[PDB]
This record gives sequence, structure tokens and C-alpha cells, in this order.
Amino acid sequence: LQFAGVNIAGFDFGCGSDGTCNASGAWPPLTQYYGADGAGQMKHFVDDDGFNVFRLPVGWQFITDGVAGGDIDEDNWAEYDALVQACLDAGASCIVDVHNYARFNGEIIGQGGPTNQDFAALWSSIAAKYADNDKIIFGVMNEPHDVPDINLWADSVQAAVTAIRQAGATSQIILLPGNNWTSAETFVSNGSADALKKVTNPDGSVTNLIFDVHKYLDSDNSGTHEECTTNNIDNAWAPLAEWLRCNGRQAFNTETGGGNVASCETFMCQQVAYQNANSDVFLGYVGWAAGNFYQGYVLGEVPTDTNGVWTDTALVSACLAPNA
Repeated sequence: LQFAGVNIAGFDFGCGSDGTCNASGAWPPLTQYYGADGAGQMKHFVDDDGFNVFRLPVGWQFITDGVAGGDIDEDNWAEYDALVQACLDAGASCIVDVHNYARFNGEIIGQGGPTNQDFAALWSSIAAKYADNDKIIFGVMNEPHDVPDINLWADSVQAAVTAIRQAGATSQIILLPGNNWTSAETFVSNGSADALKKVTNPDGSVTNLIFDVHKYLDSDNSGTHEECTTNNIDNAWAPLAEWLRCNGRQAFNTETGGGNVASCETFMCQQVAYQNANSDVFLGYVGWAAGNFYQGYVLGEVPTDTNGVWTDTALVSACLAPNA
């Protein structure tokens, strides 16, 4: 109920789940750069459907041109800023999401891979861009998984937070992700919650430190199947909210979605409905996938421009767009 948005994908293509990013394989979702009209997609998502936020995935390697550290490559950053500007131009808040799965070329940050300082370095740089702009949301990392020690990960997430506030991004939300692809179903049981609860801003507070969770509606949680099989209320959103509520904390579902089919149209609705009902502890959802996926993409949410007239896909126009 505070935020509803969609992921505008493209700069994350060529990012594997092992933190390796074919930085050549990135494909910006903007006209220019020979991609879809993500700026247009965003104008329509705000003006016609009432969306609020966009998640703009991009890889570490893209940001730095292949270097596990914080020295921002300006050519690449020019393309990615253009998207952030397009989102800000659409009149919406904007999640800058590093899509690396807590890894850089197969090796886990803090735990074999780059150090917490290499990573913090990155976030200082990013945060120094955009510090004054309070419409930005700092998505520390997309979907950590198979991470052996979560206290250590919370520690890496802490360094990032500190880096970010030290660049003077003192107003913004920072998302903090836990384990098992940040699955909401296991966020509390697997240990992530009570480790990330320890993460604080420099002044000792938890202000604007929201948890990041993902949850899909297909059998295995993969979000690769077209048929939805659940609304995750009983096994994820209810337990989570219980925990969040009594702990004084809030979460934010940064990835969800499903096929453009009847089963999804029902379950996705029950889910969005429930999220709004629990708006005190959830801040919003962001649907996985517009940007430049091809028309038939199983979880596609890409609208269509017929001479200045935007058609949504089934699932957006039914359940996912705030209107109605």
C-alpha cells in the first residue's frame, strides 16, 4: 500500500546466479541503447496504472567494468543513470539494485570473494551519486543464496549501510536482503531476520532499514512456470507479518509475479489484497518483469505502445496495478 512497482530489466541480462556478469551481455531498457522504451513504460505505469516505484537491476561488473571494487566506470554509469533519470522523470521513487547474488565471479562477498570493504567501496560511490535525492532506494543486493554464514553476511550488509550513510544518503530507504534467494517463506526460520535485525545506521537506529524479500507463486518458488499454485499467505506472508509486527520492523517484497493466466489472476490477487491488509509492516510489492523481455516471456509484464496508447498484459490490468 505505500509502494507498488515493476522491475525494469535489461542492465542485468548476462548476470548469472553465481555473480558472474558478462558485462557485454547487458541490454539497457531504453530507446537509445537500442532497447525497449522503459522511460515510456514507466510514464504509463505511473499515469495510467498508479505505480509508484521501479526496480532497476544492474550488475556490479557493469558499474565498474569488471572490477570487484568501487571505481565507477563513467560510460557505463551514463547509461544506467539515464534510466534512473527516466524513472525520476516519470515522477516515481527508484530502487537501485545490484544484481549479483552476493557473489563476484563465483565467490561470495565477505566469504571467499570480495571483502566487505571492496563492496562498501561500491556503495559509497553509488550513494555519493544520488545522495541528496530522497526518491532513491538503495537495494543493497539481489537474492543472496547458498550462503554458509549469515552473521557474516549481515556484517557485509552493515558495511554497505555505513558506507551509504557516510556518503550522505541519510534520508533514503536501504533494503537489506537475507538468504535462500531472500525467500519470504524462510526469511525468519533460516536465521536471516534476527541477524539483519542487528544492522543499524551509524547513530544506532533502524530508521529506513527495510528488509527485502522475494516470493513467487509457482510450485518450487522458481518463477519459471506459467501456472500459479498459491498465494503464500499461510506459509509466508502471515508468519512474516507476525514477526515483523511484534519486532517493530517492516519488509518490502521486491520481486513477485506469475503467468498471464487465470490461476495467477486469482492467487496474485489474494496476495496483493493481503499485503494491503497488512500495510503497516509491508511497504509494497514490485512485479517481476517489464523492461525488455520478449513478448512471450513466461512472467512478462511488458505493455504495448500503439501510437501513444498503452495496453497492459493480463496480470497487471487485473491484479498488480493499484487501479483496481
